[PDB]
Amino acid sequence: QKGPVFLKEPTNRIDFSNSTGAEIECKASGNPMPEIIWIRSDGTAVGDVPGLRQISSDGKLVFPPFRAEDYRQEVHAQVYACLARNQFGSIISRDVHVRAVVNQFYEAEIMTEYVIRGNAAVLKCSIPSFVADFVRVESWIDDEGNVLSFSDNYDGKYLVLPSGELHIREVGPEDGYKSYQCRTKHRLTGETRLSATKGRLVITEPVGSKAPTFATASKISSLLGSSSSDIVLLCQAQAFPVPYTRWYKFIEGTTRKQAVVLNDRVKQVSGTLIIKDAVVEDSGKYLCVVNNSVGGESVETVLTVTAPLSAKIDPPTQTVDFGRPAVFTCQYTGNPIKTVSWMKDGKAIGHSEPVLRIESVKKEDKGMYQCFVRNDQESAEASAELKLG
Amino acid sequence: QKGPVFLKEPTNRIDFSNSTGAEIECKASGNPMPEIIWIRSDGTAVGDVPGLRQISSDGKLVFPPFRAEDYRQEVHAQVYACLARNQFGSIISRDVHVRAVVNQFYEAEIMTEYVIRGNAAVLKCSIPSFVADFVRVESWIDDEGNVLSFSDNYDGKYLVLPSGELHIREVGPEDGYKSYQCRTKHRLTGETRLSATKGRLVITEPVGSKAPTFATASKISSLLGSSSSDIVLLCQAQAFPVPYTRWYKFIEGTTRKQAVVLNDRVKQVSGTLIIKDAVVEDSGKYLCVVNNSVGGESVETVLTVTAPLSAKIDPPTQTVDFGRPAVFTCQYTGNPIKTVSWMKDGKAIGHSEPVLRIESVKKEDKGMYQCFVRNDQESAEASAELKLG
Ligand SMILES: *[C@@H]1O[C@H](CO)[C@@H](O[C@@H]2O[C@H](CO)[C@@H](O)[C@H](O)[C@H]2NC(C)=O)[C@H](O)[C@H]1NC(C)=O
Ligand SMILES: *[C@@H]1O[C@H](CO)[C@@H](O)[C@H](O)[C@H]1NC(C)=O
Ligand SMILES: *[C@@H]1O[C@H](CO)[C@@H](O)[C@H](O)[C@H]1NC(C)=O
Ligand SMILES: [Cl-]
Repeated sequence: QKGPVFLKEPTNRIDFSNSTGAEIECKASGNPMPEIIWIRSDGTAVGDVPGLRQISSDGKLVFPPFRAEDYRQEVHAQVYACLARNQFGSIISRDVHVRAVVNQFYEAEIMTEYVIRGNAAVLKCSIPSFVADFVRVESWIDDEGNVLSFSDNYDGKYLVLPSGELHIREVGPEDGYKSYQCRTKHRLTGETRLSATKGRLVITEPVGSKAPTFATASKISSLLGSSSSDIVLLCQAQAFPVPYTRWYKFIEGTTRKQAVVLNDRVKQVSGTLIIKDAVVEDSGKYLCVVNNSVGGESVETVLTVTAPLSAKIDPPTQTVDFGRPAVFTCQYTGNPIKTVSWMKDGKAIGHSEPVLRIESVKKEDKGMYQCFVRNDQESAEASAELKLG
Repeated sequence: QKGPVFLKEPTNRIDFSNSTGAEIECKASGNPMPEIIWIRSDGTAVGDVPGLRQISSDGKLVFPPFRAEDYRQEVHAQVYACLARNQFGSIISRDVHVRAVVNQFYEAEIMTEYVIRGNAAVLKCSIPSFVADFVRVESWIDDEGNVLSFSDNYDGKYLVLPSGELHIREVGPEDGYKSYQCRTKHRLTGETRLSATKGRLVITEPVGSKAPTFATASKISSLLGSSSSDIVLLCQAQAFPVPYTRWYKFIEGTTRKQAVVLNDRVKQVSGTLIIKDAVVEDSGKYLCVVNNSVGGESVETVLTVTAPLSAKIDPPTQTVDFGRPAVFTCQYTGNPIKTVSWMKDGKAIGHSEPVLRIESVKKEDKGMYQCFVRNDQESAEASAELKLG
């Protein structure tokens, strides 16, 4: 009656501690009921590995908890996929990146910040890059035990920025007597840690006027953020007299720009711009302009706001006579889209355009067709069926 | 007999400690000998300020040492210039940016670096931005008292990069037992200090293979350098297995690129590119490509190489009969060049062109002529004389 279609596909990322294990499942419907087969990205069948990988009676793929000694790259750091098939044909799921994570040595560090009186301070909880996908800032704590937490109230002396930095407005001599530690949390184990080093501010009292200067000399950077997150664009400059900061956004591919419009969603916290509930349209090149009496400096930031990938094929099914063409159009959403690719019954077609054309249909052209859209973080698939007239 | 010409102008920038003070001189030849006045940016006359600004004995401008309480912007943060004149005419020198810098306390710090075994490590002496113009790396020293200095020998385990970072090739577990400090020099006070924190490397041994990853997620940066310096382009990537690194330069205004040609001048140290004895032509957009068996990653760096401004006029002196044409050619070198302007006996002309033509000389056109070339940071002048026949 109908070829297979996925109901439930496992997600793109399956991250887990060796102490927890994981399970992934795949569901597909069709008539007859499709068979469910676990494969690797290269199409090869996956079987059990005693103690480490198990295909269950109901077709789940299970990774039991395991000793670090028993870690195996080809099991625990591996792209899998689910294959569903019946007599009409086969479809393969989006990529499933299985990543088991063992404990690692890490120590967070807080560089000392020198900050001119009246200017904003930004303390950073430096987390080693090789644990940073899992270990993130949970909160900050001052030397008295006051806890500073993520908050939607941006109008206070203190703000833990969504990106984890501690922002301190309008620093005064009293702010240099306080010290701060950052509490980090491992999202796979739940383990929290408080940085051993006490983060310090030194508050300077310059006598000469100082034109604005940024923390670093580079005048351009790129930033990636995801849709529906609160994206932080820093602008770490200082000056005496205290500077004013204004943000602009360039019209794509031009030398002209518009002042950013601050409102309930797009906020400025001293020099820092926070784009709340981000959407793909917030993408673009931003300009932070900092001026005082003595001069001005400007820095650019290229923001890319990503969105979850998805795809569909127009039409879901078509019945085409012999000798006549079959055409499939991959309709996709999300951002970025790096590649589009096509499959027929679980095997690649050498086509990377969004419209797949089969010029003259034959008997062996029938079956299941798929387009896959991919970027660095994500993949999505759509399936369609070709019947014979 | 002849109009004034500068034998000696002071440098575009005159930075000094309040403890040191400073003195600047102008010398000019001429017959009769030219008098030498000091003027302010706006061409106005500069007079003595007791204990802060004096014309001392032989006519140079003197800023004695002073206490922070005595600081005054009108004296200590000011563009000056030299005005030399006699019977035949007047010339004005290049801008002299005088900046007195009242001493401040500072410390440098070194972040601890996590490095995959076999990869290159780069330790950074982090100098606060408010003193970065005056404080740079002098040397590094380890826990055993071994000292590492700048060297033209790029081939050892260790290299202090020209930009001050400590580079360590091919790190192994042994390298994790050492700790490092940087010694910095303040060029205004002459002071040297050891860093407030020690740097160390944590050598990691990944459980599986790891595609190349960079120190930060930013895909682009900018870098400013000066002609004749050794310019360092970092490419701080790690991978497992240890990756290989290739450098390219984009063809200006295109998507296309060419591999960097390594020779006696342009060198590669592991992943790091060093362009020695830089020239303006080295400017452009560079691409660092990092690969290993599991993947590849790339990052862009926009380099600008400046060149010092200078100017000369052709001819230095010319005697012209009445009603005949007088021509001056302003030859100049440097990068960038934002403005070209002309001056006559210390007064601006409405001429923006490098060639000044006078096609029917009067009595009044006699005197001294100057062309000025400027950018946002720098200026240069040249003088010529017009005598009548
Ligand atoms: C230059 O200015 C600094 C102040 O910014 C002076 O240095 C301070 O001198 C006091 C003594 O009055 C010491 O207690 C401080 O430790 C010094 N501070 C620093 C940062 O060095 C210095 O005396 C001034 N120079 C002159 C000639 O007055
Ligand atoms: C502010 O700084 C910019 C440089 O980023 C400069 O172009 C502009 O002139 C400055 N504003 C004023 C009023 O000087
Ligand atoms: C190196 O990685 C880049 C991506 O940064 C990729 O374009 C290129 O194909 C890779 N080179 C090789 C030889 O694999
Ligand atoms: Cl296996």
